[PDB]
Amino acid sequence: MAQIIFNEEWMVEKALMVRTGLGARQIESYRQGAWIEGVHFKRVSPSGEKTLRGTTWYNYPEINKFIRDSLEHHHHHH
Repeated sequence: MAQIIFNEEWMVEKALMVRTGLGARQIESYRQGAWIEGVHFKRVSPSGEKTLRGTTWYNYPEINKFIRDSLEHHHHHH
């Protein structure tokens, strides 16, 4: 254990597509599948209480880990 460092690569929707190289349509399609709340992203509101205006921040390491599957082309479906 050298030092407890955290992956603070949290970024909003429009920022994420720029950092990863994806588009809004491809990300929303992923949110209908691979993007899981609590796992690959979380809900950050401009307050301490429960609001539906809570901005969603996505995890870059989690997403690059997912995309890695397509780069690591492997015949997964028979």
